[PDB]
Amino acid sequence: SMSYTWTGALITPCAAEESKLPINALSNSLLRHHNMVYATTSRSAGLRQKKVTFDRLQVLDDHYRDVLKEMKAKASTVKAKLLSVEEACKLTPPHSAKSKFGYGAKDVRNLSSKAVNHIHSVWKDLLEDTVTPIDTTIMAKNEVFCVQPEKGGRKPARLIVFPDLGVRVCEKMALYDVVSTLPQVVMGSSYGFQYSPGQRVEFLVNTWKSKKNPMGFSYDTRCFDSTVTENDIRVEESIYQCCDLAPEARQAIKSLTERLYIGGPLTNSKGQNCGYRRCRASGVLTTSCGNTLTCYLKASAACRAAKLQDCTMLVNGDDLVVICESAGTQEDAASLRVFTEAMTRYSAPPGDPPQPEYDLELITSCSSNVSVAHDASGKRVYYLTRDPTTPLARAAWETARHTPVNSWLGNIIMYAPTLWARMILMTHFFSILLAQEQLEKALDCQIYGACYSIEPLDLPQIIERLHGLSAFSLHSYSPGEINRVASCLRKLGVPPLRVWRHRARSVRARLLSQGGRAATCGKYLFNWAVK
Ligand SMILES: O=C1c2cccc3c(NCCO)ccc(c23)C(=O)N1c1cccc(Br)c1
Ligand SMILES: [Mn+2]
Ligand SMILES: [Mn+2]
Repeated sequence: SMSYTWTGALITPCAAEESKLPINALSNSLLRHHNMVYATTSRSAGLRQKKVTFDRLQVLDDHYRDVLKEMKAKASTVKAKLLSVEEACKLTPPHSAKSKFGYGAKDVRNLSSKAVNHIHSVWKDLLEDTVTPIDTTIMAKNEVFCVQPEKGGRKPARLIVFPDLGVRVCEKMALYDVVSTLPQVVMGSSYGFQYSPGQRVEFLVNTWKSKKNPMGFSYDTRCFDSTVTENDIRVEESIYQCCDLAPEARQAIKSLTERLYIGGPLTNSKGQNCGYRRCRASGVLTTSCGNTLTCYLKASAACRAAKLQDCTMLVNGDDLVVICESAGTQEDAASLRVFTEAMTRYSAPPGDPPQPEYDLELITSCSSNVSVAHDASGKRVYYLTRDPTTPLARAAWETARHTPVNSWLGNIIMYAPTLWARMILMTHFFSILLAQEQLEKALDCQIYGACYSIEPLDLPQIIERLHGLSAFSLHSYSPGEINRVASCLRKLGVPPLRVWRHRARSVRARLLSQGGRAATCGKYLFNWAVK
């Protein structure tokens, strides 16, 4: 069960890769320790390969089997349909990698005969050949981070593995309707992707408050995708086949798991053979649903193994939160050790071992945590934050560069209630949109796995719908939260919060004087700045 087998061949780039922040005049006003902000490249690909390559041992027991039976019973109440070639094309992402067979994502979306003809041929092949492993390409991702001191520092580039565009569209034809419906039915309230930030918070908080003495922990699996075995991917297929599906859907799902999901060969961007995969591919339709199902399965079983009492789970990828009743500090510590023992048997050991927590604010998963502030009436309001280091580092990058993804705008939307998105991100970018003549100009923005064309002036209305009117009135943030933000600004050389407020006082006035919907932005987004 070796997760990967490699050959000499290198994981290679497809174009120029920048690894370092530039020196913009605008960038330095946000952030002045510019040697801390980097970007992964193929140069580090080999370090990542080393980490993600190991033999997997997996030993199942009745806890696993009992949970899996309960899951299949739930799956058996799901019905799902085939998408037609046309529906799958229309649901294809705008900016996904072009096909080797002469068409790209925009051709797919506009139902180009070239795309449609090819996808029909790929479908027929999936139905008629259930064995030939399907080609994939492997690439090192280009993501922006901030360096860490106390940790090792510089992370290697993540690896992505994906089949051709044509195959990706067939995946949607066979499984889009499954992957969109099945998870919620099987996992119910534990299925994290159903929640907006406020609803996730509402779930964790009501869950937390229902225990007499609450204890929670997060868990995150070391190299999760590599820990996923052929057993795991076959179990997944067996859950999908519990569904009520069309005959042709069944055939394509079985075929896709034999030819693609289970494993297959890996090829370079130059066309060379890099090796063989026997674990989860990170770039298939089924990655998110599969990781979530498999993490839930193993974690549910592992909670029974550790005898955790009145457990409640929340799962996104391999990102897991558990909230249960405390048995006491030494009891909880021992239980956690037994929880990760079971998980490790099931093949999924943790990056860092979990730690029991008695303060909900201190539980981090999906890079996020719950925290408290007060609304205009002084009432306690709970909301989702995260450490602002990465959002700021990518904000500094996107100030100095094009970027067809606007992570700053995604962060303002998702984290609109936070101290840091309000004082720093909203101020910095409205200042730049004010100086350039560009308040009316729509921007591309990737959030919750989709690409939106966002008018900056729509932000008041977006934030209100997503978070509610309170997002414009929060005050009296937690000492821990305030602390973390201030210490992150010092670490990165971004100006302290008192500077951001002055700049925002001026940003607010300039928006107000500009009159219409610009002034609406000034009122709502920056009401915090003016007494
Ligand atoms: O406006 C400030 C502010 C201005 C200047 C300095 C500080 C501040 N001092 C930084 C010490 O590290 C801490 C918190 C806030 C703050 C702080 O929480 N706020 C604030 C109050 C209400 C809403 C919002 Br958004 C921010
Ligand atoms: Mn992980
Ligand atoms: Mn994770």
